Amino acid sequence: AEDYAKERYGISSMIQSQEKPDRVLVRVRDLTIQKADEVVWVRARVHTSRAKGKQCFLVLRQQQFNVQALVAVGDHASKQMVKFAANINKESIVDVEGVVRKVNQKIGSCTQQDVELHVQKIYVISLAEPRLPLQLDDAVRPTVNQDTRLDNRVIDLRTSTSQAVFRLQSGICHLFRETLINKGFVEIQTPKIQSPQLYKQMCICADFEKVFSIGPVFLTEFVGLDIEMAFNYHYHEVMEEIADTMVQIFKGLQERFQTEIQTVNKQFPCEPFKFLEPTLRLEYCEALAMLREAGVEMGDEDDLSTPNEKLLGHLVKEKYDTDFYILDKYPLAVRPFYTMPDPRNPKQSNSYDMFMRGEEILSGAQRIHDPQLLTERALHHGIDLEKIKAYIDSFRFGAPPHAGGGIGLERVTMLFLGLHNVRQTSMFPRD
Amino acid sequence: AEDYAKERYGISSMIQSQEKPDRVLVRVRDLTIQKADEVVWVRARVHTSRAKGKQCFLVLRQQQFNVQALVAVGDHASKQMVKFAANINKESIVDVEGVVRKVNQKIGSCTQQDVELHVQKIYVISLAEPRLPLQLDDAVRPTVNQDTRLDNRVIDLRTSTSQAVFRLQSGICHLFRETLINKGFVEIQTPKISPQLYKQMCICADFEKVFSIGPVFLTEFVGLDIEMAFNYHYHEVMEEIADTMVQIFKGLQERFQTEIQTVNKQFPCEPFKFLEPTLRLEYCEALAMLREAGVEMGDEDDLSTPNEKLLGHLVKEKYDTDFYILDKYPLAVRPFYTMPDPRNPKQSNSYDMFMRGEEILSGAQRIHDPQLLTERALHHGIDLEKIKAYIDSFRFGAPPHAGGGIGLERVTMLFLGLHNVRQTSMFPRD
Repeated sequence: AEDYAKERYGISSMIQSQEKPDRVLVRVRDLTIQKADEVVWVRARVHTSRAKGKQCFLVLRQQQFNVQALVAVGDHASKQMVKFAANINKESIVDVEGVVRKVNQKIGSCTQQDVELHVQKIYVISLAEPRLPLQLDDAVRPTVNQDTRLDNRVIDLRTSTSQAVFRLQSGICHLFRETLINKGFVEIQTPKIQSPQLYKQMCICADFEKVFSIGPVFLTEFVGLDIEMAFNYHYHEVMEEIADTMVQIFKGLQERFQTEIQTVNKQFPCEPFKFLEPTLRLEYCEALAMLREAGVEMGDEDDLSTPNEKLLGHLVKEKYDTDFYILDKYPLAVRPFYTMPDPRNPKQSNSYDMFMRGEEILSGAQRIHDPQLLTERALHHGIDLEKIKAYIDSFRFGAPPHAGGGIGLERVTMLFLGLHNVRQTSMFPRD
Repeated sequence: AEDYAKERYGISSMIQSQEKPDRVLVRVRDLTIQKADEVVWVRARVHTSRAKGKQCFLVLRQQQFNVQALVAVGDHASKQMVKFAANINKESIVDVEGVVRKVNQKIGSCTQQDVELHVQKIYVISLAEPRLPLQLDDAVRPTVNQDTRLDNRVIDLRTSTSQAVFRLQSGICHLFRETLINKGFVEIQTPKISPQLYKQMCICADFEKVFSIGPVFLTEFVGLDIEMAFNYHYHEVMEEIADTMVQIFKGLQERFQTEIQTVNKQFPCEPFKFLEPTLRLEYCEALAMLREAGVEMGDEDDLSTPNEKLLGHLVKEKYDTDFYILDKYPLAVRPFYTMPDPRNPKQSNSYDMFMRGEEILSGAQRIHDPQLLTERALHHGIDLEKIKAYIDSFRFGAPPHAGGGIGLERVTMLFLGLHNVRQTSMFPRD
């Protein structure tokens, strides 16, 4: 009845844009010592809460960042307000007005360690229902299984790890596009109703020259970042561009996303990703030699098995101190019909895979731009020419020599951070 | 022994990466007066050619740009070489070596008008078959039907108009992402087995500012989508969306002028107009405007297409803009997730945006409250059972949020004043 702090708290009216307050909401991550003794408004989630005596301690979380808030009986809060605060369901969103105060000793369990928020006002703007299916702290500790997490995506995506993973994942897309655009590339929009490659090659035959696409690829669905490029005389022109683009991504991530890399590292310990400048390139023959030295028995025209890729990747990592490299000149026999044969060594092909942490992320080649040869290769592979006639015909009115290849975003995210399986890098996994 | 030019021209071996020549191939766009009297190597398409006497003129095309080249009996080329050049099938790709020469009359049929290429060497690196299904000059004149042009896509995409259209379209995507990212957005990848559900999940998962680009749906177009938590009023988002479009329009007009002109030539279009900041009109104001024009409309009626088109014309005449916002549509014509106006309950916190009198975006503040969402869903006669998981995502705290999306082809088409969306779709299927 009496309570003096009544106007300073509670659950507020649903936000329906009835007003535009004159008010600045500061980000948790900007609660530093620079703001000491300033009054601020903060919107955050109630991560957790504890109360004793005349005090309520809260952890206020904004994504990756979190801060301590204290509600204490005095000039601002009544004991009624303290109690209200202590009872706010976890994951509720609150608007808090408080003074930023320096603390004598660092608040070790928060990202904002040098200050705390002394609450003068606190309103629940969105009340969470009491039954949390998942606890955020559980979800991030190095227990919560694949199942509940995948069942409760909205909750799991809130964790500092999840935020880090997908913010970085968006960083990969951004970096890929920007690098490609600055190299003169044009983004294209492939339909899905005839796999991304057919269209990219069409665009090359249509004078596009440098193209990329980013989109669903398919009963599994994933996200492919695809490159196709006309070149002057040698496919190494394209191979090198692709490798350099990967390198710009790794550079950019380590320069701009260090905070998220360190966040994921806290849950899933991983050595920083290593790469050379320029990229290491090895020929198939050298790989065969290395594997044989390790006592692996392999034919000169065999494909690399997964276990052998992993070993070679370990060998390369030991020998060259790199997690990223290109393997070039695969046997023509293991590659797809549209693959250009090697002109010096006719057993081999103008084709390449690239690997991260000993796992294949890209499989490209110089394509065959000549109708006759393409047809000849297709015949050798037993392909019915009738069902690929439209594809072959697209090269008959002049086509430039070209090459390309693509990556899977989730895959590249998983390997860069050294995660357990792609599911850990798919926002909406199935299943 | 008659042909002195034998080594200078011919059909070259198939490019199979058998060599890395020390050779720089210069872009046709770079052939200018600045390069006069330089020897250069150029790779290009034989767009057209003509021959008489001791001379062969070719138009060498490298995408949007083209240059005139001259093979002529002299120190380098023989009669034989001239004859060979004269017989290269159109659309073949050639590697040409030649000197850049200042010409005194503008070569007004080319983009490179100040210079021509005096050929010293010419090789076909890719020989085109003889009978083209489609002539490129026909497909760009204010002639070729939509029909042969969809059958022979690879050829059609080659026209200076297709090049300009799709280069600019890629530029739209770029500017859309870039602006949003600078405003702090995160790109998300939504599955296709619509993005709205998923965008709202991310907002409920504390991502705050998400966008997605990808296929939308029995037709498929490309969607550029935004969703954004805000502080107190959905105008915070509406403004961010409108401003993103402003950044797109500006960047196109700054950086894609030659491609805008290329399309203008084939399909005349007044330059696209917009205000800074974006014009916003409320529903009531639009009704008043339409009534003055003699249209009869109920207060809670949805804007018909003919009525949008008229309204667009009216705002163009009065405010001099091709882009505007209409705010506060009636609640009854909007989707169940649309938040009602807290002040006028017949209206809603919803908006459409228009380019040249046609709708490109339809957004609202969404309902981030489980109870109200459910009510509203009931009102719309939706089975709560089949949207259960959607509602359930708002049960654990959600911020107030708004969003809206555009169609890429549609926005390209309306910016350029084009006739239909097929013109702006790279791979159409009827």
